[PDB]
Amino acid sequence: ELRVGLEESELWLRFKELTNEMIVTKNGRRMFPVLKVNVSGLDPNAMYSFLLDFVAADNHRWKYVNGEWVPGGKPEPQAPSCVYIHPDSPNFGAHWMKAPVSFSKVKLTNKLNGGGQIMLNSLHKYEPRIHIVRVGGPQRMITSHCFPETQFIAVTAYQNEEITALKIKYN
Ligand SMILES: CN(C(=O)[C@H]1CC1(C)C)c1cccnc1
Repeated sequence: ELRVGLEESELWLRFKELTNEMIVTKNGRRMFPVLKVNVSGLDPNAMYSFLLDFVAADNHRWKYVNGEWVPGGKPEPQAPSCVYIHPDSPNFGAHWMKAPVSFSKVKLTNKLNGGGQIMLNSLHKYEPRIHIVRVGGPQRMITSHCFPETQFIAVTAYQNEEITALKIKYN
């Protein structure tokens, strides 16, 4: 059975207990912490591409009101985010299983942009998700996995200084 684990869940959970925030910029900002995934149970010899996307966890706009995040009352449907291809893709199962798959080069933006960067809506909550796509073979297959521990709200600047302090402490 294909197994997907989050690396450094210890640390993600500290961020999650505070409500995590990720900066978005017009040019695109890399994530901290970085999503790193442990994968076992692939065919060492089969070909796979890793995809990362961000699910809108709810349909609301969030605001930091008197030291607390609180959702708006006017939900709107959220169009799905674009997919980021891990730059090691396509690659053999052995490649993906020899070390945690690290999405260190994805950039989060608030503006529709050339290529690479993934556009999110500021003040929406997101749940990172990967797709593992078996390619080249006769039988295409997709395995998907969400990471609730890695949920964050997209922000143009940090609101909760406890997040700011954790970000620096651990970078
Ligand atoms: C890098 N790459 C893939 O891994 C393809 C299997 C996909 C569809 C996810 C690719 C290459 C050119 C154009 N699109 C996607």
